[PDB]
Amino acid sequence: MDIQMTQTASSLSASLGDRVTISCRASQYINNYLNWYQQKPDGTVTLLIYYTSILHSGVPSRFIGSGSGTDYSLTISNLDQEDIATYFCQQGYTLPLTFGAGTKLELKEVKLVESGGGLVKPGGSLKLSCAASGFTFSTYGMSWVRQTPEKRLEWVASISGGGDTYYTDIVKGRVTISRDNDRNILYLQMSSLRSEDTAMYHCTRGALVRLPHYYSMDYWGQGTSVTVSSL
Repeated sequence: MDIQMTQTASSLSASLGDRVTISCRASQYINNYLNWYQQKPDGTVTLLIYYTSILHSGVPSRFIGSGSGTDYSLTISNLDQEDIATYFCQQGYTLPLTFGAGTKLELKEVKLVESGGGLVKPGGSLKLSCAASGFTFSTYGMSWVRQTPEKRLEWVASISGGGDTYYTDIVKGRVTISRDNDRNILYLQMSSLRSEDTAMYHCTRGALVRLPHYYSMDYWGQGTSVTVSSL
């Protein structure tokens, strides 16, 4: 069964300079294959920590990731204005990749550009594009990740450099991930869209962490919006 990631708190209140720890629990063993992401108030998502404790480039040592088994934590010391954001944990141990619901913090070269979103009625269709630059697009795995209006992150699909495809169950047979390695574009053709497919759709780059199938999503595009409504 799917691994459920639980962030018990949805927001934590603190003062500048404080130390705060965000908890994240996995419903089963994930072999420390835990990633942390940061979403600024304007919606920008970046990779913060991967493999439980390894910092992404550009992330200061004020962020400490820790844990094992099913209990993991993100400790931020000397809280700064730039840390006011939402933090998501994500297991990369088995498919489907699953995210926690996020915990907000409140006070007391690589380019990815999405397009093709829009408004459709149920049963409609769209095709999303993701233009990549600043790296060798053909050697990297790529994914689509959507954020619902409830702010939940849901992995949609992944594609290897060679073209192998993987989907989350609820979109199988209704979306198709594909890539053009000459023009460096990632695609997602959507069909028979349902109201619950309404979300902001991000394309992400998969960086290999550990063989054979452990990846982090080290770079995120700004996203393109899909709205499916009967009105």
